[PDB]
Amino acid sequence: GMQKLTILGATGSIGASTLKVIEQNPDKFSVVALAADSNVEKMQQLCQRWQPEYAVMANKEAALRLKMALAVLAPNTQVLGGQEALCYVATLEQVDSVMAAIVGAAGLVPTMAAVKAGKRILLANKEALVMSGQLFIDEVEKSGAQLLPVDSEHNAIFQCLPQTVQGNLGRCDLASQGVSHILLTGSGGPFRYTDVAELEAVTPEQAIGPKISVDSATMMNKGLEYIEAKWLFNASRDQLKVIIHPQSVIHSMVQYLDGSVLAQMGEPDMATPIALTLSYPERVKAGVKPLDFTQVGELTFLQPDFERYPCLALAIEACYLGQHATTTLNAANEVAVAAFLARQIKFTDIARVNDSVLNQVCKQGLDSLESLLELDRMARTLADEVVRERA
Amino acid sequence: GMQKLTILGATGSIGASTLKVIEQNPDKFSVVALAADSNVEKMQQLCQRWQPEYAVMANKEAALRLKMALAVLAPNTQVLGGQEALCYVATLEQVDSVMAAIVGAAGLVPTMAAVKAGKRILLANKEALVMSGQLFIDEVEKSGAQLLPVDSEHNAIFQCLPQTVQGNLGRCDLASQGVSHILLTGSGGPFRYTDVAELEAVTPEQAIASMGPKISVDSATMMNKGLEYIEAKWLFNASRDQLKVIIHPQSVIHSMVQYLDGSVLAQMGEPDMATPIALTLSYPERVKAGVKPLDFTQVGELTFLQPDFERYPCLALAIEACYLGQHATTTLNAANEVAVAAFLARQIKFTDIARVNDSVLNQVCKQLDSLESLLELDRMARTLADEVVRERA
Ligand SMILES: [Cl-]
Ligand SMILES: [Mn+2]
Ligand SMILES: [Mn+2]
Repeated sequence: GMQKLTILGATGSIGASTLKVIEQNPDKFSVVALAADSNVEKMQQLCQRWQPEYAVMANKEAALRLKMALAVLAPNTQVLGGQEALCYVATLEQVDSVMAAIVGAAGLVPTMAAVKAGKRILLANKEALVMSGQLFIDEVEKSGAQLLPVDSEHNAIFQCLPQTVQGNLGRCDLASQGVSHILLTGSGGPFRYTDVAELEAVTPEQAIGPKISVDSATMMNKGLEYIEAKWLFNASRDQLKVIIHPQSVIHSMVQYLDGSVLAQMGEPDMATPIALTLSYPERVKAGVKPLDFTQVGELTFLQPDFERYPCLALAIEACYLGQHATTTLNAANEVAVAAFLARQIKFTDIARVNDSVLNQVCKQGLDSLESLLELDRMARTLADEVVRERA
Repeated sequence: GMQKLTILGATGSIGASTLKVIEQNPDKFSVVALAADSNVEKMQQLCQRWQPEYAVMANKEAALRLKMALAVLAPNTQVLGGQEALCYVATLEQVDSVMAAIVGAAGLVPTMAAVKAGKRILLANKEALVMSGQLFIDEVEKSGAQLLPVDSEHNAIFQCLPQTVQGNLGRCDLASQGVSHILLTGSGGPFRYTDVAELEAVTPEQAIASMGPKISVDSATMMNKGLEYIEAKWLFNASRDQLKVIIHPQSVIHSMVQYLDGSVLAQMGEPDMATPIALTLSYPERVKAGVKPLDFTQVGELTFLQPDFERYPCLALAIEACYLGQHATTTLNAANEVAVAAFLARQIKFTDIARVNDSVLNQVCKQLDSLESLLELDRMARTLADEVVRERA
């Protein structure tokens, strides 16, 4: 059949890679809706090329401007505005799959909407599982929704697991299918070989979107992918290890009971993982060239040092404490990173802020997206506080 | 359900690795029969530990000595002798799987016997597919036999393929399951980085640089990789577009599969045949194999090289022979046995191996198949090669 898609977050690189896969397979995929935040210029250009039934801007004022643009550029496209409209396109009867690529907290509610409607979820929003993993997994089970991870690392892990595990994310019994270890890999960031002593003097210039680059330098991003992997693959602390792989040719790996390791590799292009999320359990052309082993260079590996990457230790800790600790850590880390970029704090202060905040909250019925959002707020003020003190 | 095994070639390193997996999983696997050639001392020790229902020595005189040893040490083990008995244990009703690990041409007939009986075949004999691939695949299809490859590279490829392909070896439609190509890897041998000019003066000492002496020379010339190439074609039903060769000097990666969407899967591991063998026993599940997990802190750097035919002319011959059919692959293999022995005996230079293979291959190709016709061919080609070696001096 023809697979029908809503793309939430169409104007970013995930959206672009998704559309490149769709362009390469026009007989298999079709765009019913596109959605974005406030980038009208990019949206109108997309809507012109794709002439979707719906187009949504989260920002109601941006929706108005798009509506007036598309009167000329895509006159059969119904433009809509606001949070309720994102849920509307995410839950349409005709839609099979939702690329859930709206970043941040704003992505929670419409991603959750697609989940409750039992859609196939191409998950590219970090926050669904970092903040509210237990809740997502539970709602996924309740509605029959299929969860297909888009992030390079989780997608790689998915490909290296056996089929029975792939079809059972959230609830999987890894040990009974022969899996010993999931090996989550990352480059280690620009300070992979920098002496721990020199981390205090690191400037924003050296550490480097800008927030995400700092999360790469501290490996707090990896910690976040760790938290997500735990929920996606139902993994204990011992089933889930982190390996530094500086060249990022290998994207992650799975260690089996019989000694066998499976690794996924590829050119650095999100169209590969996204293609598999669209096409699973089949494969499609993604407009990505085959890997050129002529150009790959040497592949090396390092065990991560927690003195160098104290944020990664915090995430892993937080991970097995539960939604409250992960929601807190993430909140605190947004604030600490902004504070570092503003020159209010040193590079190595980021982790201290994260650690201070994490300790305070953990001293204390059912969780909800709202209760956790309030928590995110609580933890944000606490972090704002700590930053003034360390200065 | 308890899986019941016959092990053909139990006294070698494949047999040992297989038994190590079985020892680790005594609740899943059980040894019905053990078979070997003429090493009675090793067999009696194995039969004492394992108390199999049957034990077979290919050599009838070795069978007699074993029979008398086992009358007390393993009193419920029926000892048997000869080629017919290898087939008998390979075709028993109670047996689910046959480890086909008798090497050389002698392994053909009993391996084929297990195939015709529709057994699960844990294939560890190179010759079945190098000499007689068309015939094996056809017989596999005809009886419902499952092929599970034991060689490290083919096993790796198998693990990197999707399930529908894995369950359809011999007949698989790779392109319809999203496979663009199979990437067969190898170390490139000790002349990895050696100037083509210096290959003429290479000595047996240098060519051998743990594995036997013939196989090490086939690793130096990449003729082994050509042989694995031939086998892969038949196992995975791979066209000329779908099968590639990559040098990977460290051999941490064992082989890989390139998919349509750009994704590559690779299989890696410690160099221990219990890993591949374990999967052949346990498929589609996994079992402990008594192999340690790979340690990435200790793996070192992983690199890749491009092979060139000036350095590895044998590889070009094998690939050529591959798509010419059983006659050419049977001939090449025969000729290469002789040329390698001739090199080790200091009769010919290292670089003469390929010439011998090439001379012989040309002669035969100027002119319905059976294991016997192909065995006769193997002998024809052997005499032709014996001839060419005298002339190169
Ligand atoms: Cl499972
Ligand atoms: Mn990443
Ligand atoms: Mn091999």
